[PDB]
Amino acid sequence: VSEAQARRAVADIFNSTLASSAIGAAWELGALDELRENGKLDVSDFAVRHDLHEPAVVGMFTALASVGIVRREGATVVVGPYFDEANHHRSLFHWLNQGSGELFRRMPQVLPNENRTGKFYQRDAGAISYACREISERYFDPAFWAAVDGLGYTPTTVADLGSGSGERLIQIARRFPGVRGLGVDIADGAIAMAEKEVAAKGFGDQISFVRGDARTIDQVSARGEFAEVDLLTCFMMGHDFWPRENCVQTLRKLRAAFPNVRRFLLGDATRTVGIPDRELPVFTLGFEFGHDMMGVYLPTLDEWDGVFEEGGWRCVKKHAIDSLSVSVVFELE
Amino acid sequence: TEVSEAQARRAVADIFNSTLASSAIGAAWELGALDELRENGKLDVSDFAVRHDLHEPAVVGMFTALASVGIVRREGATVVVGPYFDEANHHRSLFHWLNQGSGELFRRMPQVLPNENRTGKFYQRDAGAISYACREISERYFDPAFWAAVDGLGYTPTTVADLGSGSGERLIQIARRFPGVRGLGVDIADGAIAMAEKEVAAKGFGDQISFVRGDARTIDQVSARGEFAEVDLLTCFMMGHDFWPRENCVQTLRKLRAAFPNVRRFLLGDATRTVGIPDRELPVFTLGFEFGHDMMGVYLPTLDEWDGVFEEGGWRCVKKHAIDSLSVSVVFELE
Ligand SMILES: Nc1ncnc2c1ncn2[C@@H]1O[C@H](CSCC[C@H](N)C(=O)O)[C@@H](O)[C@H]1O
Ligand SMILES: Nc1ncnc2c1ncn2[C@@H]1O[C@H](CSCC[C@H](N)C(=O)O)[C@@H](O)[C@H]1O
Ligand SMILES: C[C@@H](C(=O)C(=O)O)c1ccccc1
Ligand SMILES: C[C@@H](C(=O)C(=O)O)c1ccccc1
Ligand SMILES: O=C(O)[C@H](O)Cc1ccccc1
Ligand SMILES: O=C(O)[C@H](O)Cc1ccccc1
Ligand SMILES: [Ca+2]
Ligand SMILES: [Ca+2]
Ligand SMILES: [Ca+2]
Ligand SMILES: [Ca+2]
Ligand SMILES: [Ca+2]
Ligand SMILES: [Fe+3]
Ligand SMILES: [Fe+3]
Repeated sequence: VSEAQARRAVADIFNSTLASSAIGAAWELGALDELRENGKLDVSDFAVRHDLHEPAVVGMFTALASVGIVRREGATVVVGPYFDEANHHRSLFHWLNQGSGELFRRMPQVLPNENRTGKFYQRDAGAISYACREISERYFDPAFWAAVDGLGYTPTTVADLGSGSGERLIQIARRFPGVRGLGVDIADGAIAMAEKEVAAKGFGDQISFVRGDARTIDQVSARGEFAEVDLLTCFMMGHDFWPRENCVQTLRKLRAAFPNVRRFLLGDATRTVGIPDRELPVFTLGFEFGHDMMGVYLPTLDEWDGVFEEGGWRCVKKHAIDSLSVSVVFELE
Repeated sequence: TEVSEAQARRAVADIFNSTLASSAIGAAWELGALDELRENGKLDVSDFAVRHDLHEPAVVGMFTALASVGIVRREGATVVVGPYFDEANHHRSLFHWLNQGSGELFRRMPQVLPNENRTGKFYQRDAGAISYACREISERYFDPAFWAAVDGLGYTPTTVADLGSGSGERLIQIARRFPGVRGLGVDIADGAIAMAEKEVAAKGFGDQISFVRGDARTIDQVSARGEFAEVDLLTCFMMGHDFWPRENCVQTLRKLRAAFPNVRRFLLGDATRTVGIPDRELPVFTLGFEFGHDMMGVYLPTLDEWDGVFEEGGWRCVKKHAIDSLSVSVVFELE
């Protein structure tokens, strides 16, 4: 209410922007892990160990300090009041900023209808793939590995739709050493990352990747390899199949393109309903706003339940995900 | 713990949403939303989206982002001003500068910090966007101090040079107040030059004002040397820090002195590096200004550092003006 209160709050919003960006960068540059492990670090030492521009490192930590993630004491950076929560959700900040920053930055050019043709926004596919690797482990894994443990069979060939970093295929190969893996992704930067990772991790002879549009799966260049697939996975792009009639038809095409698939594991975030503006939790606003900016439909959880049957699949189990807006894993059959 | 974990949970959610609101402040400024709201206190969302032909779902998101931190409130079909509207709107150009102008620098922090990457063109910002924001930053924060100094020149300028001319608006405004004055803007960015050419055309000053892409740090290789001898007022707003470190600044200032022999008054306005502000009491702008320039490798002097440079640079400081609410910003009157 007061003029002093408004001044602080606006300063906080301004500083939050820099802290937000610094969260994913601090994660990526290794500082969050060190803070988590030791509770404190020495800025100069850190900058020297990691060969970083020290004046910028000071600002990074200052940014974090400005909103209570961290607390500076002389030459020392110490864990702050909000560190565990921020560190828990760090990959969502990375997704927001390092991954998706160019979308949100260009709001004034992306909103006007006359600009909304062809490629009217840009994001960093590799940075998204990187963040999503942790989003997956942090939020979706317990459900994913529960679904994998409940398969009732040992997969031999697995296909992953919107494969990103390729980590899901690697993980399935670590679990089922005989398995062959095929990832489909529409993004060059994703394919590039994934091929690097399977090479580096020793899986190049077991896992391959094709650039293609899972929405039009029957057009994809790897047609002949789909007949041997007996496990299908799709995480964090289901909403891209929408709106509803498109999703139904894509699901029918997947059923037919993948005739030997027994189980199809599908994980995604969904659109929320009725959350107060002042009570929006982490991620939700960015997820929803980002996709509305991109002109991409986001179904609610309710809308998903309705499409599987017409899509030619039976939903056998459904898992709630903790604290990633409203997210879900479906086990389909 | 229970109500404490709830607190940390809402704090971190507020940081995330603030990122979105922050970007929306500049965007809503640019799209005309902030000005409508200041003028009427209220607007109809669908009617706004139609009048400006904007994608309505995205418009709703934009206003949702601003409401999520208290800048506006959504009621039915309507958006109204929130508790923090006046303050955020007051500083709207600073948010635009942070996001629309400089967002690409801050986004690439994990690639900018490593020393191995810090050569050549290791970051990118939006010069045009910066020029646009700076036009309001000048008018809203620097103008009172600027026009007081212009008032006190003791003369009518005949040719003015503006170092880091950006949008061209200072030169335009001096030309409004001093009819038939001549003007020359130097800027190192074509995005500023482009905006400035467009603005002087449109306001019918192409007659009297010209622009050249050059580096004011090395004024003798600025290739509009022909006009310099005639210049009798020098101005330089929001780029003095670029002259540093100290040795470079001393040399540039001396060069300015000799490059512009007929200059009487040199009005120098800039933000400076602060010292000792506690991390949780940083006012708006300060952190972005300092962190940004540290990321770019650009020296930021304190107010004292400037005070100690002028005599060696060939200049006498005769008057200093404090600026309200732009970190620690100042205008020096030099002679
Ligand atoms: N129509 C489409 N066809 C194929 N891939 C798509 C697609 N739309 C989006 N994608 C990809 O889906 C990915 C979403 S991010 C999820 C990455 C990965 N599944 C993981 O769980 O970590 C991105 O890499 C994006 O490029
Ligand atoms: N070495 C250099 N030489 C010339 N211009 C420079 C420069 N370094 C930065 N600039 C310019 O200085 C400007 C600072 S922004 C301020 C613009 C304008 N003076 C105003 O009052 O609104 C930018 O347009 C930037 O491109
Ligand atoms: C990858 C991201 C997403 O949909 C996008 O970047 O377009 C996403 C999906 C689901 C949960 C978290 C992030
Ligand atoms: C334009 C900006 C700046 O230095 C920059 O973008 O590099 C600035 C300088 C001084 C006051 C406000 C903004
Ligand atoms: O309707 C649902 O909730 C999901 O589509 C999957 C499911 C359906 C029935 C029983 C269990 C799971
Ligand atoms: O030294 C200073 O503080 C200013 O740089 C200029 C100034 C000097 C003396 C009297 C007034 C102004
Ligand atoms: Ca990008
Ligand atoms: Ca096996
Ligand atoms: Ca295709
Ligand atoms: Ca109304
Ligand atoms: Ca002093
Ligand atoms: Fe998406
Ligand atoms: Fe600068």
